[PDB]
Amino acid sequence: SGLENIAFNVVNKGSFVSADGELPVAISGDKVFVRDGNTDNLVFVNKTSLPTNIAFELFAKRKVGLTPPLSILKNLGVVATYKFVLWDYEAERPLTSFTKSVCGYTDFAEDVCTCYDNSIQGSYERFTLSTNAVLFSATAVKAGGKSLPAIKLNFGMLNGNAIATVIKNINWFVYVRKDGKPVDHYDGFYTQGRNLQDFLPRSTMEEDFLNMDMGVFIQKYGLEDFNFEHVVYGDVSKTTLGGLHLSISQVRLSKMGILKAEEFVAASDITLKCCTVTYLNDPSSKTVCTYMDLLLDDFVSVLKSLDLTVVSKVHEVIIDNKPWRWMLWCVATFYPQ
Amino acid sequence: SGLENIAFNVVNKGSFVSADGELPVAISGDKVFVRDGNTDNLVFVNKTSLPTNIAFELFAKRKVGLTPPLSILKNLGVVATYKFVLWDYEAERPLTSFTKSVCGYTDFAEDVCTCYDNSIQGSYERFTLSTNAVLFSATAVKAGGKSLPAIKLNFGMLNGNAIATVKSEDNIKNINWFVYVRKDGKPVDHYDGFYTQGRNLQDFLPRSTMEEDFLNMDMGVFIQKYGLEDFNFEHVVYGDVSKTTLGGLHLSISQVRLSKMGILKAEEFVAASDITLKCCTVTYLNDPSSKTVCTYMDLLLDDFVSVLKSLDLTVVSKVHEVIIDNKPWRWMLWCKDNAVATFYPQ
Amino acid sequence: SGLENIAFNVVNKGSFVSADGELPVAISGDKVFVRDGNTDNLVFVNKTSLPTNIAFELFAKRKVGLTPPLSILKNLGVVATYKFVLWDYEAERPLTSFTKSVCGYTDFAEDVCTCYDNSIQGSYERFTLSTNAVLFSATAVKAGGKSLPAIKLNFGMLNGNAIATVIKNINWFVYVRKDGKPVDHYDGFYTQGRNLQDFLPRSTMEEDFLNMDMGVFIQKYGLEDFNFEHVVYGDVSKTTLGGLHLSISQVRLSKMGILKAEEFVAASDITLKCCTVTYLNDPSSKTVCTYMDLLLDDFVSVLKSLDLTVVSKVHEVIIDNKPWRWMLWCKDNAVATFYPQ
Amino acid sequence: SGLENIAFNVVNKGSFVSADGELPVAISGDKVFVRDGNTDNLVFVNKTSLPTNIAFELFAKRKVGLTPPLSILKNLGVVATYKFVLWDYEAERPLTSFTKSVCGYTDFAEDVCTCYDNSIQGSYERFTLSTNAVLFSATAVKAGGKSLPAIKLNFGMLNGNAIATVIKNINWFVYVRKDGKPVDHYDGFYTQGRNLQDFLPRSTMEEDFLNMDMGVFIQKYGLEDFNFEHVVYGDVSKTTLGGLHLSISQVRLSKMGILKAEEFVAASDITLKCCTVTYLNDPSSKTVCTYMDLLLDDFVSVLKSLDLTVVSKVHEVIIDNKPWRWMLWCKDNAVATFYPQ
Amino acid sequence: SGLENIAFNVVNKGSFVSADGELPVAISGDKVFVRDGNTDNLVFVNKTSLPTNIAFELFAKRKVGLTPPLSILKNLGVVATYKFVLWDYEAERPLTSFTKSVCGYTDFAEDVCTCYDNSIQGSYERFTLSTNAVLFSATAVKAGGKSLPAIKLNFGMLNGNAIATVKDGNIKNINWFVYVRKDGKPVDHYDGFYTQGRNLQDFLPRSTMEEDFLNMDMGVFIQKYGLEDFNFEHVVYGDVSKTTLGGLHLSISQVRLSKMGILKAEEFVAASDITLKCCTVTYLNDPSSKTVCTYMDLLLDDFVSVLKSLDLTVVSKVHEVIIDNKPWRWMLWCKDNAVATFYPQ
Amino acid sequence: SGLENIAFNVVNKGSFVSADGELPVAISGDKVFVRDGNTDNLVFVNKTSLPTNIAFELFAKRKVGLTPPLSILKNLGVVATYKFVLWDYEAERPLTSFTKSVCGYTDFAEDVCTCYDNSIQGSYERFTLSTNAVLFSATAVLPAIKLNFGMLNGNAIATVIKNINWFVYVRKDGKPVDHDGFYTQGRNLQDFLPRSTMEEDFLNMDMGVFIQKYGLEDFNFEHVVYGDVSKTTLGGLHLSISQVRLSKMGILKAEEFVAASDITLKCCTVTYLNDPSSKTVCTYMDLLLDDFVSVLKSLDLTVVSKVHEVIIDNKPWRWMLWCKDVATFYPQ
Repeated sequence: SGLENIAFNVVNKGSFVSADGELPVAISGDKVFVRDGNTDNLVFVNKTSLPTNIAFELFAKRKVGLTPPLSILKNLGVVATYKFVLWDYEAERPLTSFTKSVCGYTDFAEDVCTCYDNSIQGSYERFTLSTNAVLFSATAVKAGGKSLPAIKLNFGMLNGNAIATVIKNINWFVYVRKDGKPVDHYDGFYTQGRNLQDFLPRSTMEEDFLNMDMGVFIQKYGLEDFNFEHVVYGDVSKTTLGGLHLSISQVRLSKMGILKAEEFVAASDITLKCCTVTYLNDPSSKTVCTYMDLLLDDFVSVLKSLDLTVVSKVHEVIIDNKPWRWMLWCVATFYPQ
Repeated sequence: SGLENIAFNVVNKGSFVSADGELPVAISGDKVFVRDGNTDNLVFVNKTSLPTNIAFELFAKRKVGLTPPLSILKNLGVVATYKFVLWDYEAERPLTSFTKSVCGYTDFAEDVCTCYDNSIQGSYERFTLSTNAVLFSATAVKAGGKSLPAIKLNFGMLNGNAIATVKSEDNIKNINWFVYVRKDGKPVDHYDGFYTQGRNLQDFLPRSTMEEDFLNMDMGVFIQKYGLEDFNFEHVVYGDVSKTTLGGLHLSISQVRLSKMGILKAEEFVAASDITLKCCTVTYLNDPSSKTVCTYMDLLLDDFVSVLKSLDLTVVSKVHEVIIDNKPWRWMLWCKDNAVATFYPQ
Repeated sequence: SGLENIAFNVVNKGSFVSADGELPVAISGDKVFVRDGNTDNLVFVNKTSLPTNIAFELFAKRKVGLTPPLSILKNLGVVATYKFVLWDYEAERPLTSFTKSVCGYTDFAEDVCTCYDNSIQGSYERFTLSTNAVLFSATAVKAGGKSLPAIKLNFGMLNGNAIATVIKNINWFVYVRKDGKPVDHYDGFYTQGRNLQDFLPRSTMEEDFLNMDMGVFIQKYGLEDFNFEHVVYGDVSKTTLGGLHLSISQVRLSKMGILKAEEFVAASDITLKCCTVTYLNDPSSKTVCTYMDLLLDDFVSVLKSLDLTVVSKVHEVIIDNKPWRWMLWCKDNAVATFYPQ
Repeated sequence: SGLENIAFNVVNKGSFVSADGELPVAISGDKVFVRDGNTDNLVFVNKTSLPTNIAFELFAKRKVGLTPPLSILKNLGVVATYKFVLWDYEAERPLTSFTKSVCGYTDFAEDVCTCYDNSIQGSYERFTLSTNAVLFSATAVKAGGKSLPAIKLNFGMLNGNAIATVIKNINWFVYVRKDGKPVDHYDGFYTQGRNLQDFLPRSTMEEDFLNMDMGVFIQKYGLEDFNFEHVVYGDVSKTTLGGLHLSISQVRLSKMGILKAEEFVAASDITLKCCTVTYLNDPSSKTVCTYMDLLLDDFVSVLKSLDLTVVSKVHEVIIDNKPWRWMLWCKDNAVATFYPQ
Repeated sequence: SGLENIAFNVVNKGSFVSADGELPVAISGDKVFVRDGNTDNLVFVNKTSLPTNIAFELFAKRKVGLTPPLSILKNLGVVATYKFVLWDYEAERPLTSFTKSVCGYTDFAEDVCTCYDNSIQGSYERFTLSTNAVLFSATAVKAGGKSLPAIKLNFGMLNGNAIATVKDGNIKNINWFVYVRKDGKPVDHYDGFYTQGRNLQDFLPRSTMEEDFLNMDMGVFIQKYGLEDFNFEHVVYGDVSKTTLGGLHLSISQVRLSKMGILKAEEFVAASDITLKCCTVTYLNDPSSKTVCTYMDLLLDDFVSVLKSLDLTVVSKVHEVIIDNKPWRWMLWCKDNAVATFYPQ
Repeated sequence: SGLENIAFNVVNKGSFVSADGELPVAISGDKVFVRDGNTDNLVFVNKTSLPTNIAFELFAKRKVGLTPPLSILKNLGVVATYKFVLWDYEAERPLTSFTKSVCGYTDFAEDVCTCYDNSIQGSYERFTLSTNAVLFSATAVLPAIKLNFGMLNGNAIATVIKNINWFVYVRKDGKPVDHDGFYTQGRNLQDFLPRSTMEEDFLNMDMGVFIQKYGLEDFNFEHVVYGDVSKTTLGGLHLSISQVRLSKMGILKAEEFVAASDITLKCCTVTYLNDPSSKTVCTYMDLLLDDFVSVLKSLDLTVVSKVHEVIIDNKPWRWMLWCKDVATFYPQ
């Protein structure tokens, strides 16, 4: 019911819970202070292009706890969100510049592609009545009796941290509507949204990839055909650095010594990452390294779709519901863009 | 209801009236924006050392309309105000950095000299029970029929502009303020001295007959009329452009009369409505002349003259102490021929 | 082709002419500097909530020279502008937060109500294909060689200044299209966009209003039944002012003495203005003073549309294509008070 | 003697030592630069609500090296500090907005509650003449001839880092005065001031709690009545984290997997801390997790003070010289749930 | 005591006099505050690209009172300035951004063209020994009894305000003398005309011709000074009759037009160091606009002098007239033994 | 050809490659945003005193990948650089306030000491034509500065099979030079790697074994280098590698007064948490351990008090010496 109120909620509850109360608030440049006793504590720092007080409010009104991965929602063309805001924790910014019934400043009028949270009363109804829109739910929408064509997710984010199923089940179901018309498209591959430091294997294959030597691993999974000498492992034997087009391959290399990734831009909503990687111990490096995080199993399966029977070609493979062009030689070198 | 409510009030009522409503607010740098439709408007720019949003709130909670002159309140040592802020429109800041029961951020717990508005409920009580305090009132505090001793003002400020009692000619208009002081759990027995009129160079209007004649009459006629021959206004007051360094220009009114006959520029080192003794660089273009440090105050010409007649002109050098805005001020006197050579402050 | 190109244009031409060249540009806080020789010159100071470099660019790409009044277009609900931006010189910002084919950062892909300039090639066509749009032109738009229905204006803005037809002819024609269809009805009056300092009278009445002793004016123009000595002229003999609901009333007063006016928000796109007014010489004030800048002629027109036999009537009068609630009080078959909001 | 002097001190000696010299200084926004040769170096970034140059000065004049823990002082009502500032290396600001004889801008004179350093000459004398004051010292104050009641601490901070007596002896004695009279006695427990990453055991019980399985440990210290598993150890078994109401329990948990804690507000002067804890390996979050850092020995001797014969209870426990409420749900001859707030 | 000391000087004496004292100072954004009692007063606002505390100091170290015109100094290639700064009061920035022995932050090592004030000890020595440099003086350098070649100005600025030599007795003499050194030796020749410092608002006539120009109906003026062969009703006086304005290439043209009605002029970049001004002019009462209007402040006498030196036969020619020690291109068109257009650039 | 062009390059290629095309750019305070779709991503945060947009430009035009150590180049008096920019990744500012043919705003007309890159055409020529100047090359050219180490994308790197070298040449007052000390390796506490088998031993070996093996018994390491937590005041830690070994045994915290990659003699406040001690000032260097030892054996045992001058990164440094006849060694 005001900035001071928002501050109170955040200082105490960590987010905006609608709780009643107020704290004195100072806005200096990109910083937000709240006065406690005789001194001011800095509760927020603005990383966005929005007015600080506003960016603060949006962050307070963010969806808290378990949340859907942002990368897909970005690709789906989402513009405004309804009665809530998705926070990109890496980028330290909201997923959108636009909002519906959240913040008087960011609130938006004209009809536009809009994301709906199914845990919010009356959202789903508004979804079906929308020409263009997206909806996500913890549970599969029933019409009628079994399921709807959807996007199924065994993973997601918890308080901004990459999370996934293990006995805990994490599930997301995404639905899409274009030009008045629902869609059955929905395929085939999705990024796991894991970072370098906190990376944990989500599969038994990934469990093995980090531990086993290249030979025993390759032999085990029958990857002998595909050449990992260059790609998917990476080679410091050369001054210019081979492979590392998977988030997971970098993780293995950082176990063998000091690996530094500096991304050009950083966001959790980006499907295809681009960084500059440097390996210190045997000093190779890659000025432009294009990578993305895939469940290794999902990646191998996309290798199965290939052949040694062409010299070169573009395969576009479908990830986060976009075409992504990968370039190939023969198997010798493989990589996106 | 907070910032967005304050914004609503200011945009609509011009100040904070405790009206109900909200406008979305943006804070960028020193600027306060309200969003009306598809565009943002600029309602405030921060001239203070406070957080932009706080300065804005303090400004909205400022006393509006008729207000007392700020200089006397400063000279009385007011640290904080109770349930109001006084805005210095010259300085574009509050009279104080501290408040009681106004803003959560600037509210101050510790015991200080506090100013009280007698127009506000509960103030007189807090004041008479206060060890050190100041109180101002638009009507005289009276123990029956007989007025308690006070600082008595026939002038004041209106929305940041200097006003005063006037006849209206072709019908009176009375501006009055009354100011009461408490030091060490006791009232003060008497108030004396002179008060500065708070006028500025552009908007200056004469508040007396003498001040009217000063701006109109040629120097001879004026001096002749008021019997001023011994004080030699020709230097001390009027100011002299004949030389390359300016004459006195020690009164606000001196600069006004001079700016009628040519181009006069005055740059103040610091500008505030609460400063009783002001300092500027003065420049007169038409007959180029300058004063790098020009110390002036705005005094009713009648009061300044009054002071002169209190002077012993037989003396060679003398340092006179003159009470203005309830403070002692130091003024240098040099005489010859039993007439004034120089009379200036500091 | 960039910030440096734009700076070159502004510093030289005073606007973006698409002319070729570059100057070194420094952005510090809300200030924009061009480096000339060994020193940096201050060019733009940013009064907007937009990024300092964007506000500069939009200011550079603003329509220069003669421009249409901003008030109406704001009321017509314009979200965006096509191949140009309109500058509000009072507000020191654009009329809109959005543009179409102007600036990459502010360019908006979706469907919103858009203002179109006819002088700009390609615009009229896009105007008629738009579901909701506005368009303005310096010349009438004819279908059958006979003019289309339009908002017709004898005045406007020149380089952020208020000018009028006066041998000098200034004309604007405004056309709206809402919900797939044009609009056949424009009724109302319009605000002249003048301000207190630069105010010039645009009629014979106005000239007379300013020069003539009131009551001679009251007589010659036959307003006796009207309250003007209160409702218009304004009354300084009381601690509270009254009247001053027209710009021109303040203008006549500022001539009589020292009149100060602080607007709560300043914009050239605002129809109904609000400010605190103060008069020093016979001290008087109005804390909330709502005012217009209507042609005095247009105001008198409204006064004669009134039923003076009433007690309290709230009239809705059309100004700048919007209804505006006005409170009338009558006494002895004369106006007691007439004011807005 | 001036901003440029202060910068000379900081760039060379790390703090303000009163050394003579000057360096050219640039204040841009929240940043402070010194010019060394042809380039500017960034000395300081301003995290405070204070003007950048003032925060830089206060940071320079901060008490350096061995310092008292800030939580007690904050809680004790401390307003101004006298001839020193205390820096909070977490919050990156001073313990106070006000000072006495330190910085001309922050220097404030009207009597208030003032903290005094005994290593600073003249202070004790000023402490005893103060109506409301606080004194701290590295050595006990005697009189007459024996001792004085005090808050005694075996731990402190060193250059913003948590340290305890461990062959090194670390001691602080804090004294208080209200209403012209000394403070009769001091009670309660004290937070250790440690943090999740830099945590070190201050006691043998703490060492064991970290290195031992439950029930080897619980058996050894005979805590069986108090139910530790759900109340302390922070079982991740469920979707909502349990336990984690002590720093040390969050430390033991971060050994077994990835534990994230986002604090709403960071300060080293804060007694009762509140964050959002996340555990990735077997996912669980406590959206609001209120915790303290208490010597585990001090926590247990709190538990033994409890009455386990009651069902619903609110216990008031004194920590850092303030009462704090904990809820005791204990059911039968044991503890069901014990948590603060 | 640096910043706090400088502040004490500005708040009290108006500039830095090397008085002793300290005031607590707060730098917030582009603003400089001093604490007086319980409140901060705002003493400075930074319009420069320099750090705020630095621009405050350079301003305090500005030359105060009577100062030389900054246009010539800029044109002469001045880069740094020795033991003083010159403040441009219009642009609210220094003339330089580089200093020699002024401010530790702004101070410069490498050899560059430097300006010297002759009232400052050590200055003339360094100037005569400089390979490139400029000197200015309130008094002529003379040897002996006879004055070396210089730039003689009877006008100048006073506290940022344009003043000039002026006259009931009443002579106030304003004089500046400028000396240049390029490539290890003096320049022997100074020619051309000089712009005054005047602005539209504070403008004052410096000659009888200018007084008459302002007070006289055109053609009474034109008759009196015999200007008929020149276009003055256009190309000087300026013409509100059409949509595009025209004329107004002199500061004094705008001034005269400014007293006949409402005239607005908005400069593209404002400075006191600029010889050739460029703005956008608008006349409200008879609506007219010159979108790009280039003009100068020239003694009307000096301009009339340029006109009479023109060849009135030739159809079109580019003229070069030297103003503020730089060549400026003026375009000429002659109709029949008379001016058609005469304009800068 | 502009800011929007630069942004395009940076977001895509990581630096300015001259590639064509543009992206929408927002400048707020010290932050630089590029608009991508419906959101603005934050590309750059300005740590310099330069205009935000300029600093961003200089960062983009920086030399990328393999670079020379800046310590030397600072000391040689380098003022402007020619058609390139050297970035200090620790200070997050460039090496100079000036440039020659790089950025229109930072570009400088007057003649000054100028560093040249020899992988840039027309450089060596302009270098030899220059009154005072500096040149660095990936290959030799003659008297030089031989460096088997350097920086890679802002990381301290060096030779081990991977060979990396740098050659530096100087001119002063219209003539070449003859140059000649040791050089700092530019490593940092966290990312430290031993570049010499001796250092490899220093970290991994207990003290006595180390001192006996390399025969350092005379001058006691247990004080001067290894560092000693015993006293309330730390002591030792005048080397980078000395702090790296201490951080192995517990919690070590250093706070530098000023952080730069171009700095030779480092300074900072050091603290050991596990067995508390602090050094308030602690000036220190990163020297190849072998090269520091070679300094010790140029020393006189027989003097009670001696002030030694040593050349590190082409600069004289005052080192303090007392002997037990061996006792105390440390700078400034």
